[PDB]
Amino acid sequence: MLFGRLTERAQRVLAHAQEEAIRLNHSNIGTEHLLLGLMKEPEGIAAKVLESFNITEDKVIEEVEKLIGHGQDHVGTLHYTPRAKKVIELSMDEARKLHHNFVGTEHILLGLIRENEGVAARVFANLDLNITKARAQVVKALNTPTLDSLARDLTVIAKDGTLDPVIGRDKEITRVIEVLSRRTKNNPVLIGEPGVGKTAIAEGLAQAIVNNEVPETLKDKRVMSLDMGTVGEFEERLKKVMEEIQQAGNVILFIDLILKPALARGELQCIGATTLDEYRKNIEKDAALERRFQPVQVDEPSVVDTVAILKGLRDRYEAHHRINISDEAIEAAVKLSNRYVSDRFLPDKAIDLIDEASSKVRLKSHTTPNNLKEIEQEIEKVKNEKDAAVHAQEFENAANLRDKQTKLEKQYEEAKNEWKNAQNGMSTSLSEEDIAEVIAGWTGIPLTKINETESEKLLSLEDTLHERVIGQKDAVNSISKAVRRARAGLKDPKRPIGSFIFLGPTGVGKTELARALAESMFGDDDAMIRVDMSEFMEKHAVSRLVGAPPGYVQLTEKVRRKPYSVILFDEIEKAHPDVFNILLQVLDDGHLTDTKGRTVDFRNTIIIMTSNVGAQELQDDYETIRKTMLKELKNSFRPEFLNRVDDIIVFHKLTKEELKEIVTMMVNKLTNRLSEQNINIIVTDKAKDKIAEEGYDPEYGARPLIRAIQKTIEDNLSELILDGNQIEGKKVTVDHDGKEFKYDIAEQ
Amino acid sequence: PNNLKEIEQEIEKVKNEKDAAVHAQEFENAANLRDKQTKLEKQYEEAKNEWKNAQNGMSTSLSEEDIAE
Amino acid sequence: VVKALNTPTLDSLARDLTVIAKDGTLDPVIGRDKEITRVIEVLSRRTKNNPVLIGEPGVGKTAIAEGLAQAIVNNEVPETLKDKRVMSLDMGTVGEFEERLKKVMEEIQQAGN
Amino acid sequence: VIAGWTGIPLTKINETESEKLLSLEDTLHERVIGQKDAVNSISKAVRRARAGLKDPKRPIGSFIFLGP
Ligand SMILES: Nc1ncnc2c1ncn2[C@@H]1O[C@H](COP(=O)(O)OP(=O)(O)OP(=O)(O)O)[C@@H](O)[C@H]1O
Ligand SMILES: Nc1ncnc2c1ncn2[C@@H]1O[C@H](COP(=O)(O)OP(=O)(O)OP(=O)(O)O)[C@@H](O)[C@H]1O
Ligand SMILES: Nc1ncnc2c1ncn2[C@@H]1O[C@H](COP(=O)(O)OP(=O)(O)O)[C@@H](O)[C@H]1O
Ligand SMILES: Nc1ncnc2c1ncn2[C@@H]1O[C@H](COP(=O)(O)OP(=O)(O)O)[C@@H](O)[C@H]1O
Repeated sequence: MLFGRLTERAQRVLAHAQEEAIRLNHSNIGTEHLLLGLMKEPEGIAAKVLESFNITEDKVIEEVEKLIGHGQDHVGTLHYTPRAKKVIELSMDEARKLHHNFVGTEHILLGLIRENEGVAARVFANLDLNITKARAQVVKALNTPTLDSLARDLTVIAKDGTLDPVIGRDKEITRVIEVLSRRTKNNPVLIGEPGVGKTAIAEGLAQAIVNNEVPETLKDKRVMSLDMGTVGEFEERLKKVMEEIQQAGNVILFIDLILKPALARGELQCIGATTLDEYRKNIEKDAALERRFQPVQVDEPSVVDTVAILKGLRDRYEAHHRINISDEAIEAAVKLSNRYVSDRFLPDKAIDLIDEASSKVRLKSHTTPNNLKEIEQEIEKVKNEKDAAVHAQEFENAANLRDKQTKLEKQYEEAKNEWKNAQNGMSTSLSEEDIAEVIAGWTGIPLTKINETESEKLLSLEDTLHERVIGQKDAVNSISKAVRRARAGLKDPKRPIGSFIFLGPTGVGKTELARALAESMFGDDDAMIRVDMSEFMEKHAVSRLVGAPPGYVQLTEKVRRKPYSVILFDEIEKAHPDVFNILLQVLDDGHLTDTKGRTVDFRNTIIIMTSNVGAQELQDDYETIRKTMLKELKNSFRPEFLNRVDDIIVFHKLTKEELKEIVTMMVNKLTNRLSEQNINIIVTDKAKDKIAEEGYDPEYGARPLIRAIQKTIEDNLSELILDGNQIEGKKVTVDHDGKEFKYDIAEQ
Repeated sequence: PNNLKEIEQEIEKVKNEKDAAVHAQEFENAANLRDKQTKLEKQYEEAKNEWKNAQNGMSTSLSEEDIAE
Repeated sequence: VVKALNTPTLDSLARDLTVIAKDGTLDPVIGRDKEITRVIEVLSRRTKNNPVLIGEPGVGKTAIAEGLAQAIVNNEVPETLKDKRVMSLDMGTVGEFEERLKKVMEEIQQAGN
Repeated sequence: VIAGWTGIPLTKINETESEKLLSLEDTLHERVIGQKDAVNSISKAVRRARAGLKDPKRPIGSFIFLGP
C-alpha cells in the first residue's frame, strides 16, 4: 500500500526530491533531497508547522548546503539511499498512530526528525526542534461472537497490513480458490512436511480479500482459524460455532487433525493442514471424509522463486538496518543457505542469514575510529577534576577547568560532526564475503572453501585426489572425468551425480579414495554415510534402510539431514536380492519414499558400491582389464543393473616403489599433527625400504604399514617427547644402519 | 477484464484525498473532490452494469481442450 | 576531613542492573568477550531479536546480562543500545498474578528503553 | 587444599606427569604378574595419545581383551 496511501501533495514532494538530484549531480537520493523538496510545496499541513516555528525556506537551504558536499555522478539509476527509506517506513507508522488512513506532507516532516542520523535530521536538531516539540504542533494545528472469541481472526490482522506481504505463493492461492469453488470435495487440505510453510498459506488468501482480488463467489468472507491449544468439557463449546457458521454463510474455518455430520452435508468449509504422515492414517481410512477432502501438494519454493521473494522483501530490511544490499549478495545468500543449511527448508533460512549479515556489517561499521574515545575520556576526567575542586574550596583552578571543559565539548561536537559527515558520505554495500563469514560459523566449514567459485575445484580434482591417494592414475582419472560430466549438465538432472563399482584387492585404498573424494567435493571428511551390507542378509532387513513399516516400531533418515554426502557400501555382493530393487530406483528415478510418505532427494549424492568379487582373478592396458572384469561381474549380478552404472573402477596391485610413497605420506601427515610443538621429522630412504618389507603382504595391502609405523616410529618418538621437551623445537632424523633403527637428534 | 481495476483505484485515491483534505481544514479543494468522487462512482456503476450485461449475454461451453489441459 | 571539607510499576518486581553496575560494587565481568557482542548483534536484528541463553545450569547464564549492562557505563555499546536500562524479572514471585504483568508490559512499551 | 575434597593422597597430586607414564610398565607389573606383551602393548599405546600423536577428538585408547 505505497501508492494507495500517498496523497497528491506527497507525490509532488517526491518528484521534487528526485529532480533535485539531477541538479545537484548526485547519483543517490539521500535524506537531504526530501527536506529540499518539502520546502518547495507550501500547501500542505507541514508548511504551517514550520511557519509557526520561525523557519523560512532560504535558511534551510543554506544550513543543509554546508553539511553536504559536491561531486560527480552517473546517468540514471537514481535509487533511494537506505536512510531515505526509513522515513517512508516511519511515515506509515506515524499515520497509523494518529488514527489516520493517509500519508501526506504532514508525516514526512515527522519521519525526517526521527532518523537522528541523516543530513535532514541535523537541520531540525540545530533549530532546537525535537520529536516531542513537533509532535504536539501538528496535533494542535490539525456477527458470530462465539467464533470471533474462541478462535483467532485472520482478516483483521491483514486489514491493518502490519505483516510482510505474501509474495511468491501465487500458485497455491489459485489452487485454493479453485478447490473452494468446486461443488464436491470443496474442502482443500494442505499436505506438506512441517517446515515448508502451511499456516502462512491462509494468510495469503486472506490478504487478497482486502485487495479485492477474489471473485464474487469468495467476496466478503472472514477467515477464521481454530487452534488446537484450546482443547469432554470442551465439546459443549464447539456445538454452537457450527450453528453460527451455518446461519452466517461467510465464515471459513481453518484447522490443523465429532464433525462427520458437519462435513457430510457441506455445512462447514474447513481447510485442513495435516501432514502427509497423518493424512493416510486419520483421513484416508475413513470413508466419510475421503469424499469431502482434496489434498493439495505444498512444498518449498524453488531457488528462482526465493530470489524474487528476497528482492521483494529487500526494502524492508534496508530500513531497519540502514545497510545497502546489492543484487549480487541476494543471489549468493540463497545459494549458500540452500547448500549448507538443510534443517529448516526454504524460505525461512534465506532471510535470517542476510539479516545477520546486515546486522554484523552495521555493527562493525558504526563504531568510533579511535577519535571520540580520547575526547570523551578527557571530558570525563576534567568533569571529575572540577567536581573534586568544588568540594575542596579551590576556586582558582575551577575557572580554568570550566574553560577547558567547554573547549573539550566544542572539540567533541566538531569531531562528531566531521566523523558522521564522512559516514553519511559513503555507502556500506553488502557482498558475498560478509555472508560467507556468517555462514562459516554455523557449520565450521573453513572460509577458504566457501569462497570457492566452483570452477577451479573440479579442474584441479585430479591433483587434489593424488595428495591423499598416491598411484592408480587410471582410477583417479576415470572418476574425475565422470564426475564433471554430470555437474556440467551433460547427464540427466534427475539421476544422481555418479555411480561407481570398486573392484580389486581388499585394503588397496577404496575407502581412502572415497574419503578423499568426499573431502575434495563437499569440503568435509565426515560427510560420508557408510552403509554396511553385511547386516542386510534376510528379507526382514530391507525395511531398515528404507523405513520401519507402521505397526512394528536408516539410510533415508541420514541422507535427509546431509543431502550432500557420499554413500559408501561395503560387500555389495553379499546382500538380499530385494536390496538391489531399492538401489536401482535411486539410480533410475533419483528419489525415494519412506513409509511416512516423505520424499528424500539423491541428486546431490555420489553412490559408491564396493564389491570383493574378481579379486581372485587379478592376483592370478586398463581397458582390457576392465573388459575382462566386466564379464565376471554380471555372472552374480543383475544383467540390467550394470547398465545403469556410470563407470566401473578397477584398482591395481601395489608395487614395491608405490609403498615408499605411502610411508612418506604417512610421515608427512604425522608431521602436520605436531605443528603446535614445531617438530620436524625426516625419514631417510633406507628406513622407508626397511619398514616396507616388515609388513609386506599382498592380501592386506597397505594395512600392515600402519602397525609397523606405530610400533617403530611413534614408540620411540613418544618416549623422547615425554622426557621433558627433549626434542622441542628440534630436528629428528630417522636412519636405518642395518641392524636397528638409529635416531639422530639434531638442531633446527 | 482490466476495466474496473483502474476505476476502483481512482475512486480509492479520490476518497483518500478527500479524507486528507478534510483534516487539513481546506474545504475549497474538497468541493471538487466530492463531485469527482460522485462522477467516478456513477461511471463505475455504469461500467460494471455494461460489463455484466455482456457476460450474461454470452455462454461458456466446455470443450475437449479444457479436459485435456 | 568532614568538618574541614522512571516506570515505578515495572521496577517493583524487577531489579535494575545498571544501577548496581554504576557503583562497581560487584566484580567486573571479564572473560565474556564473545557473548556481549553476540547479544548486541542479535538485539540489532529486525527478526528474531530476542536472544535466548542456552546452557546447562553451572556454566554461567544469569551473570551474562551483567556484562551487557557494564558496557553501558563504559560507553562501549553503540548509539542504538545507548542509555537503556536492563531489568531482570524474578521468577520466585509467582488469576491474581495475571493482573500484574499487564500493567508492566504497558509501561515497557511506552518507555521504549 | 584440593586433597581434602576427594581423598587423593598428597603423594599422588604432586606429580610432574612426565615420569609416571614412563615408569608405567614397572607399576603395572607390581599388581599383575606375567603376560609381559599385554602390559608393554598398552603402556606403549597409552603414552602416544598423551604426547599428541593421536587425534585430540578421539579418546585416549581402545583395546580388545581376548583369551581365557
Ligand atoms: N593410495 C594410497 N596412498 C597412501 N595410503 C593409502 C593409499 N590407499 C590406502 N592407503 C592407506 O590405507 C590405510 C587403510 O585404509 P582403510 O582402513 O580405510 O582401508 P582400505 O585400504 O581403503 O581398504 P578396505 O576397502 O578393505 O576398507 C589408510 O590409513 C591409508 O593411509
Ligand atoms: N596376572 C595376575 N597377577 C596377579 N593377580 C592376578 C593375575 N591374574 C589374575 N589375578 C587375580 O586373580 C583373582 C581372581 O580373578 P581373575 O583376575 O582370575 O578373574 P577375572 O579376570 O576378574 O575374571 P572374568 O573374566 O570372569 O571377569 C583376582 O582377584 C586377581 O587379583
Ligand atoms: N510467500 C512467502 N514468502 C516468504 N516467506 C514465507 C512465505 N510464506 C511463508 N513464509 C515463511 O514461513 C514461515 C512460517 O512457516 P510455517 O507456516 O510455520 O510452516 P509450517 O506451517 O510448516 O510450520 C514464516 O516465518 C515466513 O517467513
Ligand atoms: N566473565 C566472567 N568471568 C569470571 N567469572 C564469571 C564470568 N561470568 C560469570 N562468572 C561466574 O559465574 C557465577 C554466576 O553463575 P550463574 O550465572 O549463576 O550460573 P547459572 O546461571 O548457570 O546458575 C559467578 O559467581 C561468577 O563468578
